[PDB]
Amino acid sequence: LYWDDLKRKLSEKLDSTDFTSTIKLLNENSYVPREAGSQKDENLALYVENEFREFKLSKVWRDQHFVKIQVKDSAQNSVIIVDKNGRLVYLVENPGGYVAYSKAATVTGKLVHANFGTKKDFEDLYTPVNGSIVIVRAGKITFAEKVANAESLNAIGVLIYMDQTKFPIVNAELSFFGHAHLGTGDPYTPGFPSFNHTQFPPSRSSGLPNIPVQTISRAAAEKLFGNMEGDCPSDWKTDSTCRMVTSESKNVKLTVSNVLKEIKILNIFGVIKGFVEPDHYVVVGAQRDAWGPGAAKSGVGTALLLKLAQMFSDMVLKDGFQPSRSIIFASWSAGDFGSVGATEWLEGYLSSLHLKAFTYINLDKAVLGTSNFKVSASPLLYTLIEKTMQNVKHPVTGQFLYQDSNWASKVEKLTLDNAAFPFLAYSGIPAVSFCFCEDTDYPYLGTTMDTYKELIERIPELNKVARAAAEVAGQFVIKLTHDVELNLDYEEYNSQLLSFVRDLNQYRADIKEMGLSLQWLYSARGDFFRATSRLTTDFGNAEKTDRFVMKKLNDRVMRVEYHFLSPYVSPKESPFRHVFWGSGSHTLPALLENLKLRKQNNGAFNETLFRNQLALATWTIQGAANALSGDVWDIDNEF
Amino acid sequence: LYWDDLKRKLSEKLDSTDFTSTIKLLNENSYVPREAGSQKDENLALYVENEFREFKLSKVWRDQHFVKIQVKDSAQNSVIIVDKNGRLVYLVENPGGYVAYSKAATVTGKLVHANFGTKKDFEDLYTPVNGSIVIVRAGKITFAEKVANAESLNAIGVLIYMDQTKFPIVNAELSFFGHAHLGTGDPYTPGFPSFNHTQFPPSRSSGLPNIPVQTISRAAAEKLFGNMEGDCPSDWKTDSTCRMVTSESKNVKLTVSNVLKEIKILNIFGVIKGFVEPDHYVVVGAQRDAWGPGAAKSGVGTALLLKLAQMFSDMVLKDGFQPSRSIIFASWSAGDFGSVGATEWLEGYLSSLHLKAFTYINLDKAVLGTSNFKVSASPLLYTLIEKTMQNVKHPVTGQFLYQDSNWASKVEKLTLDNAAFPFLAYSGIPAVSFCFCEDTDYPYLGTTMDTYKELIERIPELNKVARAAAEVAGQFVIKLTHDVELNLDYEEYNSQLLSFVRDLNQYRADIKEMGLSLQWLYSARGDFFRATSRLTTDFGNAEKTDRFVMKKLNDRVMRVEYHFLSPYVSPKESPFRHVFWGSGSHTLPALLENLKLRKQNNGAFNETLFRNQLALATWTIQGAANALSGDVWDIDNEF
Repeated sequence: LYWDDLKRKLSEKLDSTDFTSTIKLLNENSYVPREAGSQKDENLALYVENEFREFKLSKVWRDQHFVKIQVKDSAQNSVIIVDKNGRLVYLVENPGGYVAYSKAATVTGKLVHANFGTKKDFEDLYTPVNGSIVIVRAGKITFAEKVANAESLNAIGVLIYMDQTKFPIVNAELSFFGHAHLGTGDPYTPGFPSFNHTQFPPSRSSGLPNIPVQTISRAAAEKLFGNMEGDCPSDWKTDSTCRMVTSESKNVKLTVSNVLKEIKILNIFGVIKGFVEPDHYVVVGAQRDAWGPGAAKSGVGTALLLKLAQMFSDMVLKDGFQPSRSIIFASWSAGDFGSVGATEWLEGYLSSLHLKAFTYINLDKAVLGTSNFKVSASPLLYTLIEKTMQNVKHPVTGQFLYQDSNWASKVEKLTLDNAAFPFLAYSGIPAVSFCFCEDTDYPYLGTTMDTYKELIERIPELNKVARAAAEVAGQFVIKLTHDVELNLDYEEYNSQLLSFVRDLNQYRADIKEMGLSLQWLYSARGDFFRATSRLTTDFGNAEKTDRFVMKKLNDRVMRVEYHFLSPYVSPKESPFRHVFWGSGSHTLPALLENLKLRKQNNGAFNETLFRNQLALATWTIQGAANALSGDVWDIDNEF
Repeated sequence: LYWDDLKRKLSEKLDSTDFTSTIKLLNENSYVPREAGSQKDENLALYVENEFREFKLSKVWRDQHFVKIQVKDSAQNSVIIVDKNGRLVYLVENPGGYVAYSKAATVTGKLVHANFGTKKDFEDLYTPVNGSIVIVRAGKITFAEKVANAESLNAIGVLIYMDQTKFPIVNAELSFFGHAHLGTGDPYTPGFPSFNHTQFPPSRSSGLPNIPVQTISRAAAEKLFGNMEGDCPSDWKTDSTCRMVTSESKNVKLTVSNVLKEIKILNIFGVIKGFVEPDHYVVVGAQRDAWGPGAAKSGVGTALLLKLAQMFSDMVLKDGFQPSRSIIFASWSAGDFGSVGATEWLEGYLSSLHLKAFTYINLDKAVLGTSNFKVSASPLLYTLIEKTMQNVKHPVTGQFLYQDSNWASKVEKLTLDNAAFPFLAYSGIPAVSFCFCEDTDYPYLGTTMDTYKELIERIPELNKVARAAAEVAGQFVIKLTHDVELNLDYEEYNSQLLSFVRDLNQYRADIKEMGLSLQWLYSARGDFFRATSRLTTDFGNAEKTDRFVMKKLNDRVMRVEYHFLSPYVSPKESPFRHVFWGSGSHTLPALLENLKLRKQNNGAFNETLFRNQLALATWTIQGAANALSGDVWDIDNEF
């Protein structure tokens, strides 16, 4: 069949599927407080597992794991205003939720209020946090980062609350759940999978806070500010009520008693064998666990995952759809703690997954509104996102998703808090991640309010919306399989690489003060350009009939993304090796970021570090070239 | 054509090729003191380059490199006996040769004599070297190691001499050239290629001595012993004359003044495109540089490389030989400094070479005698070495190389001083390395006596011998190409892996005192066994006609070797990642080696280190499995 056929079919199938029902079903008390590694969790897990079997799809299995999660200890966590003694005031609050992996301790002192988790940026404010508890709004960044910065400035204890402007929740007595891990997955098995607790049981601090972090209810926040002299700025796009510092007369004490708890995570798979490259998959994932009922955080996703798996299998058996490459749906777990489920899976194929999975889609938080349509992905999927947004019509507006007034669409970078991030920044798998987002992030998200009710009360046509999301997700899959040529934009990296070279030339002056020639970099960038030009050529000259010559090419394409992972840094030390989207000194952006400091004439610039950064970042790119072909044995022997 | 045909052809071609002539030609003053990066060097380089062109073989190019080599400074290096003041006797000697990368310094003190470069083992002798110069025989290990150990015991300065028993050289006034780098290639570009000196110019100590090392003439050794009280043991399979310690009355002073010198290494390639898998090569290398005339150290090799390249090209054009996979001959340079030439090439494809080169043969020191036939390689080439030694007849004895009385032949491990070692321990390419060796190593080897004359004066039928070497090398190539199935013994690793598990079970007691379950290891070992069993099956069921299904399999085979390189250690830190043949704490052998210390009840055993060693070494193997198939997504979801 041809695209139109698959497009048309997939549509009518989408035209007759009740997503709202399943989003509800995944709310019955049978599996509501489906916390990570809970019974409910395990319940839905087996539900999905069976549904897959019922869907009559090919092989479907389970993925067991024992990771250390953190939970609220029998002892109550609390915030209390008190002086250099005598715990005055009422018990401000015994928080209902908590920030996982938070430092298990209790301390007291001054209480500064650094708008939006310091943002690392916001820390450049008047009042110093040098040895004092800090308050921050849940927003621009992740708790992990909020805390991280707080501690980088020598603070202690951090409280996170949902202000009224940012979080228009009627109830101010509401509490939410936190993370706090500056990473992805179990914080004790970095790069390599976990075992038992009995075996390999380190405690923590392996990229974990070391500073108590507690989520606080707006109501509680109110009271805190009540005992603060300072006055909240207008710079902060907020609204009245908050202060900046507690009234000298007295301070506050934070006491968090949480405990680690080894749980058994259960990832559930299920594939749809392909017909020509049966061993090249398209991983389609969806977080299945959640703190509250997480109808949004986890419902819609798993909802789509199921309904989406139900369709393709059907299309394959009844409609004649013959995916040239297999599809593999996966419902991760323990996701509220850093994709711990999906990550430790990846941790499992540390150097071969890219030889298997060529693209990772992600349905998490797919439906949260009806205004915008944010999209984050690897440039390799840029043209797919584009051409697809040109085929899918908004659920509310009768118009197409793609803004016809541009030629350059907006694509966002993947964040530390997205199951897709690990797939791309750690496993080297290109990954997309769409969202029918809103200018303001869903409020009930990390709280017990993520009910199917308050959701649909806030998004009436949730069915049509989810449908659209399930459509863009569907086309991605049909597209990434329908044809014999693996369609990934390995070109977009030429651009991505040139942009780097450019931004780097803005320091050609600094580069000159230092003996650096910066010539080897251009060579790589070029030695790589040719590589892509050949591939881009060989394809054209090859026939979509020589299963052999095509396979040899698609494999090269399939190498592109992975090979941009610094082969000079250990996963055990710095898991996000991707020079472009990773995190670490190996990061390409990190290079410039250090060089920028050169001008500051201070010591902030580590020259020896740069020297290497450049040196390796060069060979990384170079290698990416020699690996992406050049007909092997690249013969630019001159230079 | 069929094997017999190729075997028969290759033979008559070998029957009519004068190897002795070329071994001589590569001795004319046109290129005699062909030191690394010298003019002569560059002369022969262009000779080979052109010869290849003349051979009418396909593409042939050059490989430029700028590495830092160490040379003898204008100031004379010397050893002199002197009391707690001034030289009483005489300046023992002003050594004619030197040990490269040796610490540039000068010190004096006591002089102990630890037979055979301490061997690391021999250091467990009576007299302590705690702060004193040491003497050692050139033998069982490499200078690098000899020195390394000396310094690990806090010694200073090391003298290396060629005793009479081990080195039956008539002349005792003879001096030889050394190495001293505990690694491979330029000691400042570990894992990543080098540049200019102007750019990236660190000094050293990046895996280098830090202790002066000087080669000494037997004559000089005589004199040293002359001023020593101690008496040489019989344990030392040596002969009279040497002492153990200098006569208390006085000590010795070592002064080495060497300087670094950036040179331009020139690797010369040349391939023979294949007909079905044109992009899968069989790298055939041969060191081209040498200190002295190195007729043995470098002559025979390059001699073979050329003559051997001359044949296959001919066979392809005239005889109809259609190698299914391309062959690529390479004459490295700067090899006397740790394969600096070949290594920095590999350094260049840090994560893709294995996708290209599937086996590395090495012709260095191929002919050194006519008694034995030592052979070192990766178990993956075990059956090839075997079946071939069953086809090649000894040059002297009319009988076949293979000892018909056994079913298990002897294969040696690759040493830090063999260009083949890096290919296997760093790039993950299986590599063989034969030698028509002798019970005693060639004496003139590292000295100005490595002439084509003294060679042929010591090996009369050098032609026939070289021919044989050229034959086993030839068959390896024909064999690794002739057929469509990539013939590598990926099974032999099951054994190699079981042997580990076995040796490890001898400590099940220790493993028990520690909470360790050691169960995950067996799973890996097994999860891998199946992997091979499928591959070993899929092959049989596939037809040597489906270029596609075969290519998909051969590629899996081609992954086997590489995937045993710890993906948890950085090449920049520990270049030899191969868990089996590498060097480092990631090494499988290194694991047991630490565990053995457990019983010693002392602190010598680092428990935290072990815990990880095992933990990772497990996932390394595990991964090797998940990468070698299991039909992808290995479904041993239970456990």
